[PDB]
Amino acid sequence: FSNVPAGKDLPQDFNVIIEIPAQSEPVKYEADKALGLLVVDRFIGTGMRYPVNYGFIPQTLSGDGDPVDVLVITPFPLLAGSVVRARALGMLKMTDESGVDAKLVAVPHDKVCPMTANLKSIDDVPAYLKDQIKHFFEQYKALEKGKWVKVEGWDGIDAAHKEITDGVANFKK
Amino acid sequence: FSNVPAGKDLPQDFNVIIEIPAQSEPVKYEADKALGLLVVDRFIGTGMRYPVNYGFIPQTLSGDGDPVDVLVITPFPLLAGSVVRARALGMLKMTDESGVDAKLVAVPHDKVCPMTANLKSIDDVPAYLKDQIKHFFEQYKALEKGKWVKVEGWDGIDAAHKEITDGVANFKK
Amino acid sequence: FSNVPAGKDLPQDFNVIIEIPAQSEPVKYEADKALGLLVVDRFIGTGMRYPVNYGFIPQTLSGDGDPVDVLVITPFPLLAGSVVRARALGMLKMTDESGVDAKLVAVPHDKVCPMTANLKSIDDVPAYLKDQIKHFFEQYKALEKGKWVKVEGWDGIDAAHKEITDGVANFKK
Amino acid sequence: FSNVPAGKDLPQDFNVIIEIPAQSEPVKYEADKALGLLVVDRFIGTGMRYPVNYGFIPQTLSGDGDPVDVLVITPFPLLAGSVVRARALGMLKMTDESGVDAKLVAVPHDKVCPMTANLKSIDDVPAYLKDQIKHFFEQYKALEKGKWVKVEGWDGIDAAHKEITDGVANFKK
Amino acid sequence: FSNVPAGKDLPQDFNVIIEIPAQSEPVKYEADKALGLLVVDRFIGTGMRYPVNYGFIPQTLSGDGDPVDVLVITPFPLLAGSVVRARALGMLKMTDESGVDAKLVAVPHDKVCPMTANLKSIDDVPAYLKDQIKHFFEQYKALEKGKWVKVEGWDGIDAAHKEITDGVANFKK
Amino acid sequence: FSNVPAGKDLPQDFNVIIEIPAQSEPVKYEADKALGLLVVDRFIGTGMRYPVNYGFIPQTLSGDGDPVDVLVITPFPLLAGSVVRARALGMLKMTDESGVDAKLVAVPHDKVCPMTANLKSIDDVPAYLKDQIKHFFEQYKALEKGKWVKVEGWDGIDAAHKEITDGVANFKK
Ligand SMILES: c1ccc(NCc2cccnc2)cc1
Ligand SMILES: c1ccc(NCc2cccnc2)cc1
Ligand SMILES: c1ccc(NCc2cccnc2)cc1
Ligand SMILES: c1ccc(NCc2cccnc2)cc1
Ligand SMILES: c1ccc(NCc2cccnc2)cc1
Ligand SMILES: c1ccc(NCc2cccnc2)cc1
Ligand SMILES: c1ccc(NCc2cccnc2)cc1
Ligand SMILES: c1ccc(NCc2cccnc2)cc1
Ligand SMILES: c1ccc(NCc2cccnc2)cc1
Repeated sequence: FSNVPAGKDLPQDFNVIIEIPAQSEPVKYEADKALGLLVVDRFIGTGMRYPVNYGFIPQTLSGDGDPVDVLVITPFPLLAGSVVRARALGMLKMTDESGVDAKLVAVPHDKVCPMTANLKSIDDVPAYLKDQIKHFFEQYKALEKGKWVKVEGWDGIDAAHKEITDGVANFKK
Repeated sequence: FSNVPAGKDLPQDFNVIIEIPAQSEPVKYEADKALGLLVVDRFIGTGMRYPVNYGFIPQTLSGDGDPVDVLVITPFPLLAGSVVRARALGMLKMTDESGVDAKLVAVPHDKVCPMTANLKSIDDVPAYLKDQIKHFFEQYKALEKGKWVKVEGWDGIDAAHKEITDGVANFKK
Repeated sequence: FSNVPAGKDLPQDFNVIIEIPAQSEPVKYEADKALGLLVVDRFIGTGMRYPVNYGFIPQTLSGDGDPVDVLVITPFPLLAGSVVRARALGMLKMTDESGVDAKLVAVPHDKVCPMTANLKSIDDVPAYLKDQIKHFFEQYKALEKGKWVKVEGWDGIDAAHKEITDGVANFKK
Repeated sequence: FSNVPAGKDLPQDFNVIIEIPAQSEPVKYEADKALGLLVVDRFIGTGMRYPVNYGFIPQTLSGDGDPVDVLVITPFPLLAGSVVRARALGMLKMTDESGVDAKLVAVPHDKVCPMTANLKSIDDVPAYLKDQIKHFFEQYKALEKGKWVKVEGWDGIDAAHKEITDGVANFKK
Repeated sequence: FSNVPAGKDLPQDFNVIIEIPAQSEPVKYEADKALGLLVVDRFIGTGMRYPVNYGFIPQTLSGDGDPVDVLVITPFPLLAGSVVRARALGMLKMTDESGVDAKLVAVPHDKVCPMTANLKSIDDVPAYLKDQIKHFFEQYKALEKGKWVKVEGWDGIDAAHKEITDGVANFKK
Repeated sequence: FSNVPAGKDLPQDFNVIIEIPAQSEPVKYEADKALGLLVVDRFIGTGMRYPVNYGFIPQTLSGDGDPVDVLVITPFPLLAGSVVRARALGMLKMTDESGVDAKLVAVPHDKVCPMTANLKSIDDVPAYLKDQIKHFFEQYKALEKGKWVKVEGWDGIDAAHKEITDGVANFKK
């Protein structure tokens, strides 16, 4: 993982390593860059499943000390541990008991997934799905004692790119 | 459906027709007794899945006008539309925007499922699972506008049997 | 099957009994109304899978002697043998070695599937999917000796409703 | 179930109602002809799965009091509760604690499944699979206390047809 | 694989790399530490599936020349090739045609899987499952000519830890 | 990937790294040898699935600049990213808009998969399957604008081995 480039053309053309496929059984994996393996992190107490694929941009460091994380919408779930070339639609702003958290929302490169080319920004994402994603983050850790998540709202591509820009910078010191 | 007996020996030995398997994709089916078919009722807005199998006791009529409904815990999900001989462990008491709702909690007959014979009452059901079920009912209809569910708590086998007793009585007028 | 109503309000509000779920393994089932069971019709030589759910309107008789058939787009595949309340978006016009064939394109009632409410007519169906459906019909029977299918194009809701109207009429003699 | 014909042309052209798909999770279902539903019979103690589809010929009565049962080899598992038009390859002779048991081995009609047309008799069935089936019957009930199964060997199409012939006769009194 | 630590705190807190998920299709994989890939070892003649997840402790060498192997009980199967932080419940003692074989029985760290925290020792593992595991090992290689497995019985956490202790020692020469 | 040997005994005994399992959802992955990861290449416009497992021989370079690719027939799909020891049955000759393309057809080593040992050459592969594979290649890229594939026919083990021989040579310069 630690040698996969952050992107062909940052911040708009970036790579995402998938950790949790959309609709997978409710087990959270986290990539160990140090090992090149997915690690079983948690069996989700609520047993709720990610509504979209979940992963990270390698060679990034967000303020929380982990890589920039990303939700990638696709017509079929992606393989855990695989890498996909992606583009941003925006971000979901949240705060939990430890501080700010933001998850980017992305889709594959148009050449990879023509099915998603019509999605130009976060607002093109179907209402039911944005609502579903918001609900997921608000509730999935409900049975993890000591934890809480509050969703603040959505932001656009600019904000997503800033997040990418900074994470790439921080990672290099 | 309308000719399947409520039970071999009511209220302790009863039958459950399965409508929604544990962990099935988030689509709610409802049996049409008049037709002998499962009907697509709703695509669940939250996309949350039933943590246990869900069905009903045929030839019962609860106060809400539908048959007595039941959660049936099994080691592998049951086939939608199949029937299972069951025994009660208790009930989950709830109220929603339309009034009282109670869902029985059951397991298969010991001869059918030896794996569940150790469960004698609701208290033997693992904490994580009862918590998971409570959370599911509190949140699954969160994105159905106009709807709400509040979970009151659990009750034992006596209460479950009363519910069966009355539903069987009401159904016969 | 033979007692399930064609629809609550024909031709715009109709019922579809599902025979083949979207993306199911490549085995064609056909409902036997006389028996109330799905019959294994054919293992598809090309092994191609239906890109959308496939079924029929009960109590209809199309000119080809079978019920009016329908493709039903949903976010998760529907259960074979289940029934869904649907509305039409249009039709796919085709001809095969035996004559005209038309398949309606439908989605569930808005109350059943909010995810599809945005689809008002055939033109709202994503390009990639219409193309995918056209390709499927043109090729799926490619390895059935003696058979061929040619796709003529799409038509709108009016045409779909006429097809429903006539099939309902014919079925009653 | 009780109205599905035993066959279009007995004993060589017969119908099989599927109860347990090949490779399904290890739950035994049994069709209730009286109800027209599949009943959960047993969660298999060994958790072993049927290596081929398992069902019965309707309107037959074998000496053991149940319908003639049949293993149906197909390239993809069949839907539980569906019906398939079949032809026999032979039988597996067995005895258990209750007496003789014989399971026919069948494949779909050549027009249904071209993939199986090459199988003319039991000897054309791959060695590994016959061995696998024999092992399954010898071991699957190993953890059902009081039960045992001994496999005697295989027999051909004649024997299979006799079994069909008699079961059809007995069923009619 | 060869750089994943044996454990955070040996022998009680160790790591397991998963090779075969619970209930996966009957194909045996073996991790190639030299390559960092899972290798297709065998299609199991009996077609029996592992009842629990199966893997190994990296950087261990058992007396048989392979790493210490482990069965890891979880509520949903784990991803092949993933790593899980685990704790031992005991061991299953066996002998096959090549000599002693022992498989540890483990569960994830309590923080990873709260669902398993109630299991303190091998005796807390449900009877049906221990029986199922014993049966699996006794029979799964039944159709591998030249091979046999005899199960001797179970042992506790002490024995499991000794096995870990020695394998870690041997691996380092 | 780049360190996995081409084979134990080239050209007849070789290794195949699997990229796309038989019957997987229609997403094309390509191994990045430089990274040791599978990359999402394309969501297949036709949504057609590989009828057999698809992968490549590592440390080979075909004339088209990519490694020698191989279809591997197995009784259950193989894990993406896994490696299997294989033997050739022949090849499928094709041309597309960019030039010659040939895909080898292989099965696992007899010791790995006894189920396939009966297949000695391409002609032993069932007709329906060869036809299915030919159809797949002729049609799967039908909705990739600018692309086309024409299937020329099949060739035997000699031709397959030549392809292996040359790819191994080219890779080493
Ligand atoms: C949540 C996550 C993924 C999907 N996938 C459906 C989809 C995506 C893109 C284009 N066409 C169809 C749906 C909901
Ligand atoms: C929710 C619903 C069903 C299960 N099934 C697991 C189970 C049930 C009974 C006995 N042994 C294992 C688990 C959670
Ligand atoms: C719901 C009901 C019972 C259980 N039983 C716990 C359990 C542990 C290990 C194996 N199998 C089962 C779990 C969920
Ligand atoms: C073909 C058939 C069904 C789908 N389902 C995806 C879908 C449908 C409706 C609304 N949102 C997402 C996609 C392609
Ligand atoms: C068929 C019909 C509608 C769609 N809707 C596109 C879509 C994008 C993202 C999430 N969900 C759905 C896709 C296929
Ligand atoms: C056991 C049961 C079914 C199968 N199906 C594979 C198969 C069957 C017929 C023709 N071609 C391939 C294999 C083993
Ligand atoms: C049961 C019956 C027939 C077969 N047929 C063998 C086979 C080889 C390659 C592809 N498809 C089928 C296998 C199992
Ligand atoms: C065999 C292997 C795993 C399971 N998983 C069920 C389970 C495990 C732990 C806690 N709750 C439920 C069951 C049997
Ligand atoms: C296409 C690809 C794989 C299969 N697998 C079935 C099979 C293979 C070998 C031996 N026995 C049965 C069938 C068609």
